[PDB]
Amino acid sequence: VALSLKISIGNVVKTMQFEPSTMVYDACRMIRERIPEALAGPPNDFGLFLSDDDPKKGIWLEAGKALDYYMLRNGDTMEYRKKQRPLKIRMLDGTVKTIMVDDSKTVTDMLMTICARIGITNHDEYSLVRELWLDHGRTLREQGVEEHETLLLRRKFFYSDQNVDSRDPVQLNLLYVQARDDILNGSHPVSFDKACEFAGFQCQIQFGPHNEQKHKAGFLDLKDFLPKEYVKQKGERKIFQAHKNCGQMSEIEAKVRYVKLARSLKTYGVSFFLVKEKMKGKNKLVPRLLGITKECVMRVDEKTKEVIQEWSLTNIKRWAASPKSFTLDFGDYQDGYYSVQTTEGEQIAQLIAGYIDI
Repeated sequence: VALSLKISIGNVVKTMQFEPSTMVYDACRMIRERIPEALAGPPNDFGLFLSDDDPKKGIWLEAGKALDYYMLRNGDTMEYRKKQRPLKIRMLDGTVKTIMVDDSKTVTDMLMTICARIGITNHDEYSLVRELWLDHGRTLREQGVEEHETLLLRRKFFYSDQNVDSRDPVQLNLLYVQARDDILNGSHPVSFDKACEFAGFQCQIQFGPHNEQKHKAGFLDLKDFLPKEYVKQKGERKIFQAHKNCGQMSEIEAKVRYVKLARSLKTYGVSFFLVKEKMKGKNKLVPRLLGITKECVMRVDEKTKEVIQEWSLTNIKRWAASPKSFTLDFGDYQDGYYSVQTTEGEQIAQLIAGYIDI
């Protein structure tokens, strides 16, 4: 009724007899009394390990369990193996530190050990991330992480303001979809540079961190990532440099950065109309974007989205629509009406009237 188990240590294999109820912690002691190789380091740096052809499936025995918890049988082998191994962690400043960690611990337990060595007490404001997602309640080993891999130390993201809250993913996703769709469909006009910035975050959100082997030329369908007017361009390299610049940023940080970026623009929350300006004495017309808000009218370059002129709504003296044009009269504020060619004049006139009313 004794269990006869082969103990492997280095190149030694010695069969020892154990009662099936022997606690692992006592079994380790027993081994340390009999094989000098077992004394290579302190007891807490070693344990018993059952290997598997799949390295992911080898398991460390728990000190406080009995051997028979593990269903051990006569002729099985247990390895008395060092738990401590060196793990490369990327710090926040980009440098890489090599820290001794216990292979039998969960990611969470290691992270606590890691933080304490570098002087961080709030270990739960951090997570570890892999270099090509880790459950922090499982071990690195069982998740297929190989010992030569570097992990990154990443601070959990928190941001909130009057507009967005990183703690409420549902609401955040509503605001992100709205801002993104308005940008993709041209409702919110943006420069090419800003479109490509937005699309970098979009890539981060849809694909995760940039992967140079997979996220290569011709990977994106640019019609899904840029306003139409920018598809006829070399946008992909610009988008991927923005994507890359996101590093290991979480999906929620990326959404928050997208929404804040959209709200920072002069053009955000403005109702836009695509109109044309007549050029005196010439046939050409010049496209322009005309924007209206509760506080102002803006004249915006159709290409660059620069605001080239702006007026307060309180400066309008009168305004007039016809079936082909729309005209603003600013009276003594400036010399000359602003008139534009458009078939949407009634609708512009109506938006203005509504704002002036209040």
